[PDB]
Amino acid sequence: APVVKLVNLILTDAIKRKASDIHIEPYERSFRVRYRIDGVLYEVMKPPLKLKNAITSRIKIMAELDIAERRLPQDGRIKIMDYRVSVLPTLFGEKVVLRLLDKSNLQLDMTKLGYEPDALHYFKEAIHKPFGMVLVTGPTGSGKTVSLYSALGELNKTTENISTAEDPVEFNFAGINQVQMHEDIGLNFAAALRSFLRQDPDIIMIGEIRDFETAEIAIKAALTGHLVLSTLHTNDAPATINRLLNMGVEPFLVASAVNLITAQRLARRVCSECKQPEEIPIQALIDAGVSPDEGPSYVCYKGTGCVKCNNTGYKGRVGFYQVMPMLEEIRELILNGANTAEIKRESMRLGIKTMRQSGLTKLKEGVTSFEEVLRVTVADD
Amino acid sequence: APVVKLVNLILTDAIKRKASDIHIEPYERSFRVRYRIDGVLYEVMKPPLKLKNAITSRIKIMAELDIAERRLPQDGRIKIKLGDMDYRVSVLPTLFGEKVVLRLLDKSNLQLDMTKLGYEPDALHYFKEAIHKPFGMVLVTGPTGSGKTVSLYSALGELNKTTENISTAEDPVEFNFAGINQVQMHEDIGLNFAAALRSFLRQDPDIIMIGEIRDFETAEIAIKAALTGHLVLSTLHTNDAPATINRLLNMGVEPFLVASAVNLITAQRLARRVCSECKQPEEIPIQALIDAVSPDEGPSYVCYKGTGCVKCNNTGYKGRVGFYQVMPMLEEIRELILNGANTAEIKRESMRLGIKTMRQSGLTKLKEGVTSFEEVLRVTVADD
Amino acid sequence: APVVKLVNLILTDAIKRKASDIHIEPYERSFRVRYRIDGVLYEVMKPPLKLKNAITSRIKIMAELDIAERRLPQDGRIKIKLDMDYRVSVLPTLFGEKVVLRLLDKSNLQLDMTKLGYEPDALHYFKEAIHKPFGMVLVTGPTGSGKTVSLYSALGELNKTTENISTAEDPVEFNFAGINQVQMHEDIGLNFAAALRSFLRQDPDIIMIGEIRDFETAEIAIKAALTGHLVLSTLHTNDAPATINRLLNMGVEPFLVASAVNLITAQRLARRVCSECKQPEEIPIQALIDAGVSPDEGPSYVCYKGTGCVKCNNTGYKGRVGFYQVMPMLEEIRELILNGANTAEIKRESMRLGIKTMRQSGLTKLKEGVTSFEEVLRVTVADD
Amino acid sequence: APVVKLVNLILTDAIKRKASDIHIEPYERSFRVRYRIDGVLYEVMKPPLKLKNAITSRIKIMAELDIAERRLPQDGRIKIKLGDMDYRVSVLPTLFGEKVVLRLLDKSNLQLDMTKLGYEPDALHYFKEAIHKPFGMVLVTGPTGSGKTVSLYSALGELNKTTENISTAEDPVEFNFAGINQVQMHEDIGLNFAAALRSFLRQDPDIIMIGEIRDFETAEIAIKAALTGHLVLSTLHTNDAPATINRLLNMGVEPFLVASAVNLITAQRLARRVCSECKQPEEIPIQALIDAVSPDEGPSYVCYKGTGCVKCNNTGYKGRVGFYQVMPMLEEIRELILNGANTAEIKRESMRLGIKTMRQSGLTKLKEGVTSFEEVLRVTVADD
Ligand SMILES: Nc1ncnc2c1ncn2[C@@H]1O[C@H](COP(=O)(O)OP(=O)(O)O)[C@@H](O)[C@H]1O
Ligand SMILES: Nc1ncnc2c1ncn2[C@@H]1O[C@H](COP(=O)(O)OP(=O)(O)O)[C@@H](O)[C@H]1O
Ligand SMILES: [Mg+2]
Ligand SMILES: [Mg+2]
Ligand SMILES: [Zn+2]
Ligand SMILES: [Zn+2]
Ligand SMILES: [Zn+2]
Ligand SMILES: [Zn+2]
Repeated sequence: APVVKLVNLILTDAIKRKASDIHIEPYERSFRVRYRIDGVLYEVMKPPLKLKNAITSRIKIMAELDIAERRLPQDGRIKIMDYRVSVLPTLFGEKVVLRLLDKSNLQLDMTKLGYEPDALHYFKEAIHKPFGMVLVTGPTGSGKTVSLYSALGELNKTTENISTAEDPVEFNFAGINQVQMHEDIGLNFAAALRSFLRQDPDIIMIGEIRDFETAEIAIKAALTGHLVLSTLHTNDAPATINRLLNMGVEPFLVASAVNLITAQRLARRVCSECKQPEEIPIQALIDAGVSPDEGPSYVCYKGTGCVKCNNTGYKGRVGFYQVMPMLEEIRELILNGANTAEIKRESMRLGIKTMRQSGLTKLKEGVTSFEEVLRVTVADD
Repeated sequence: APVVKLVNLILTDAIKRKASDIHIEPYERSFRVRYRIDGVLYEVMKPPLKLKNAITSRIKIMAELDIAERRLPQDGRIKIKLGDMDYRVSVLPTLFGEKVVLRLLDKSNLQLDMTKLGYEPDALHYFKEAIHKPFGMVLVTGPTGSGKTVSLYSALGELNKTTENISTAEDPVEFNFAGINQVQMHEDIGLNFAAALRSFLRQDPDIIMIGEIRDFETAEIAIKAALTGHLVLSTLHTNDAPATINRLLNMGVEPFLVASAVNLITAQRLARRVCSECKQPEEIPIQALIDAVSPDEGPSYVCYKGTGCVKCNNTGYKGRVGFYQVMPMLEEIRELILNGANTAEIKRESMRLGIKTMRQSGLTKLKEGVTSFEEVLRVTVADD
Repeated sequence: APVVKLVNLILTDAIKRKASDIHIEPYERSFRVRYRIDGVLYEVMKPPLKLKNAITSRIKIMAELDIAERRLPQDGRIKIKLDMDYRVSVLPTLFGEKVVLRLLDKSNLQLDMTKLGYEPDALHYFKEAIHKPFGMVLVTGPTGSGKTVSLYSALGELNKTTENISTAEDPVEFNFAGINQVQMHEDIGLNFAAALRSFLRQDPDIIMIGEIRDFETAEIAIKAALTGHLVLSTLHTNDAPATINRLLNMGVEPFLVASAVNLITAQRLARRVCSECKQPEEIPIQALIDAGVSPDEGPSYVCYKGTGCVKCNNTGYKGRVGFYQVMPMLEEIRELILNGANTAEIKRESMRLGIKTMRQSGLTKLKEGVTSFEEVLRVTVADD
Repeated sequence: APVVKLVNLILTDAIKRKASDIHIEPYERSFRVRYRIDGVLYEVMKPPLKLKNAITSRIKIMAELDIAERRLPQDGRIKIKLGDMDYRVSVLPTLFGEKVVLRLLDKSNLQLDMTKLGYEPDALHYFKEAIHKPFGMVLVTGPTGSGKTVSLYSALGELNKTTENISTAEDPVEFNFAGINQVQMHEDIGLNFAAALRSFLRQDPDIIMIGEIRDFETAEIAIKAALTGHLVLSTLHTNDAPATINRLLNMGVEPFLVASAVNLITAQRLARRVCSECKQPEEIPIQALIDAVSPDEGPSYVCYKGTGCVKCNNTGYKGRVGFYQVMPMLEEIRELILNGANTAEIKRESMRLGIKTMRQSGLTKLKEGVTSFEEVLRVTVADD
């Protein structure tokens, strides 16, 4: 059947389009294909609804998945480019999602990630301190894994033992030993982490801590003399500090044993070809933004769209990073029971920028637009 | 199995008939199969008493009801093929038998428009401003038949866009939406709320919707979906917005987990609204009206009570106007769950912050003349 | 099968090579064996991936460990004869099981204090602390810094038929006749606190606890100190002065921190230059003066770097030595504790007194030609 | 069974010897049986290593210890026939064995006089006035070896009269009283705290005494005995007087049941008292002393610390002075358990009512010069 040609075309054009996700959704009256491009969905196709069972069925064949059951979700992988395949039992048919993991495009360069020079310096200084904790925070898809893999990429050596427990493992690294864990058999982050301490590790990587049990082991791994990398899901960088205390972690451990906390979120890049100045009133800029020391200097760009953009006005993505090293003063505020507003107050006062401030500086450089700054970052104060 | 074709024959006859209501209830002396047309009920069938147990058990199979317990009431719903059909079944143990009542459900004529749902303007501001975040979870609480599903569809219809992946899991789906991913689950095959969530997280959802969380297994990974960077919509049956926090804590969810995850709790209940034509002013002692209310605005209240007409069938009301309590989660409320909390003290905090509770909502609808004091006192507990 | 010979070869070459740790790690493409030698990892092997499942599998047999599960971590001990015994940790890596073997050398325990690189002046203080009838002496540093070597040597230093000495370790890394050693297991309900509570009921003279992780053990241990017992323990901190502040941050009141502790030491390890190939390296005096040394005698310094040789397998370094700061408490430091001084102030006075920093211990060791300049800069942190 | 006659031979030799302390502890290389005479310890025996497990297990049979767990510490006591003898046993798991320590118990020289026990005059008023009612229950809380049994004997010796039936159940009986009915229970035969109470209620007791209530089964019928019209005396191991109420509520006892039944909770702990001859004034910053104390009376404190002599064996203390917190149950406290309660809020209420807590008690004994700041900080948590 021609159906073979179509399934490959959907996967081939998704790679051509640099989409990070593929969606095949049947509906009652409709059938649609969506590509997610720079975190945003666009519908690239309308294949005929007669074929809905044929198009999905072969993708399960490629995944070595059972075609016989349409009533239940199924999961798997496909290597061709390689994709994580997720199947779901919608009322009107099965919806298939293919989420690509691109091995070659992973940057693995920190200067290339949009880190500001000062922020990069704190992060680099933080990761090479032995016996410390690095927390990378943000929502899903904010670049935590990309940032963290670059950190693991920056230090890898024959001289050190690096051990990682991830759920799932996003990419295979030579030289770094990765554990994939699934809870149904009893492997949790804590159990894998306790196993790590008996292996004589140097560097320890754990994807996230949702639990006090895992949190306590990981903070104990920091004080033992190993560098431990992890993530947390939070509204801002400071709030991870107060959330650790809410996890039940004693203040002295939070202050003493963790070197750094970062927060990052992702905004789309303005197109290099189509960008043109937009005139945004300085008072809208100042109302959330910098006071008008910089106001005359700001030039804000937006793309009109072109063939390069597929008429979106945006091509690519850039990080907005807030990097908070743990200051002696931050340690004192933790030890004193300080609240979140005061912790951010001193952090800004002491010269480490916020996410809105870092994003807003990227706007002055012309990398991102103003509408993206307001869409992504949360208003400060 | 002629009783099977005859069991369906009763429902099809009730389709041809105008009756909205059907009753099979068994007796030892006789067997009553009844239809209610235009509110009056009539006996239809005197079918076999030997197949009475067989038929009643069969209709229980249609509803996903457990036959293993005949001693306790069981409620549910069914779908029938038509060119669609849906019924809601209510089963009660009888001394001589098991009664089964089927009440029609009309899924049409109910729209999504969020302006007409009756949210108070300040309340709609909180609900609408809460339902757009990249981060959060929303909970709509009330009894079955409170219009919770309609309120969430209104939020969904406003949230639905071609730029996002919005998926829903409910059992059944009340309405069919074009473009929203809907998974209807029946637990016999192993489709479950929890299983639906674990399937959602691998699909890259922008927005997850699941109808209610009845337990921890669903609540744990639902809250995890909220902290992941997604938006979560659900319902619970509880007394209030703060009562929702208490039940969440009793399920075993950690206190920081609740205060971090959900940015909204909104409870509502439907109440009969007085007739347009039959409403007449009814004087009430203002002190009693005051007792429920602000004494300053007390004398300005005139509450209307309907008498009856051919439109309302002498009920003295017409439609349904809901009373809403919407509780965004404030930093103040956030600090109270984390420093330790009590249902009453959370009620006090939200109520001093300017968040209006159900009773005061029904009162404003009382002053406006939409409802009556009788109905407000029925559907709402006294705050003080 | 050759697997037997190959496994023994991996282990026997580890003993000849004086490695601290053995790693057999499978990957997707390559396969590797690593030895840790003098705190630094070097890969000595590339066995074929066909034997990878066999190589791990036989080691499990040697450990009396279950072959049936390849999906879970396993731990155990192995004793073999040429006799050597060391532990095993197995982990389920994506492409296979990685096995780590960490050598515990039975007859190689140092047992001598001067042999560890203690400063002549520092050693007197350490001995003075451990021979007092009451109070606690704390030795701090990261993992692998030799705290266990120092503590076992201290218990070795004073042991007598006249005293009952009791130690709680997790795990015990060596068995000594005359000292009664219990290996602690937390899963069975035995913690440091629970083990310590029994110790106070056993009528000890001197008590050893591996580390204090929290207040619960800290309070019990400090109360044992004031009882008339000498208690040996460790804490994880950056240096000796900060250990005082770590106790206070745990919630111990200042008066007990001053009164109940005799001394605090911190120590770390730097690699030792080759006996054969060592040669002078030229370090500019201004770079060394700004950090390494105050601007007196700096011109005289002779800095070494090894060229590498067959003795070192061209690493330039053979063996390692400790850098020690040993700080008994003078009344002036005790007075600052009682006055609420911060860490810098205690560090200022600790430095102002006879007490040498960790950099100072390394820099004196560099002048003797024992260690290089790169090692002194790599391990200890600059004091100001 | 020659090891049995030899096991007793060790204890009898320790009787002929002056040693207060015996240690069997096993080793793999050797076997150490040690006695401690005049505080110095000496190795006595090098008995068979083959019977080491046999002997150690046998001494565990003497103590009512469970042999089924060798992996965890077990503590207890034994009696020996002499013309009486009693020992307290402490068992600890060892890597190579199980250590057993026996420490002598001298039951003589401790009298009942209630004036010399050291209850503060206002505290003794509450305790003595509480221990006579026809209705109530008394609870004396503290750690093992706090003199709880001695305090209750003092109350008993004052309560004992020929006009009343006073019965006691404890395991073992510390002292033998003439005229008091004493039942010593060992749970193997089925004598139990609960069984002893059900036997008491049928005997028409005026006063019931039972040593501690470890569970609900005893607590339920103990409280019932208090409401019956009788007087109940017991102990618990807890942190404080209010902490006792919290544990009682956690056992499942209803809140009205606690507030109705117990009219007293008194916690105490023994602390070393400074030497008479060796006490010298030791100046302490009054602000720190103040921090623990009333700032008005702060400058008037002079606290004494002992140095050493031949009498105290250079310990710097001599005797034991207990710190007492006695908490009669006030109507104010009564209303707080019934309206809902918190450990901290009960502490606040009793402390504003004029009831003095442990810390302030130790401070008055500090100002009087009986004890020292070091000891007070060891045995008492800071109230504020
Ligand atoms: N600085 C950057 N420049 C370009 N692309 C980026 C940058 N940071 C992140 N991305 C893109 O965003 C995605 C981040 O996803 P990922 O980090 O895996 O999510 P998570 O961190 O939640 O696991 C990646 O696919 C990557 O291509
Ligand atoms: N002064 C020293 N000289 C030689 N080797 C040492 C010295 N200190 C530590 N080591 C090495 O360190 C290892 C033990 O480290 P350990 O004392 O267990 O550190 P930790 O107390 O952090 O666990 C031993 O194998 C020993 O070879
Ligand atoms: Mg990830
Ligand atoms: Mg150790
Ligand atoms: Zn363009
Ligand atoms: Zn009407
Ligand atoms: Zn060499
Ligand atoms: Zn003395």
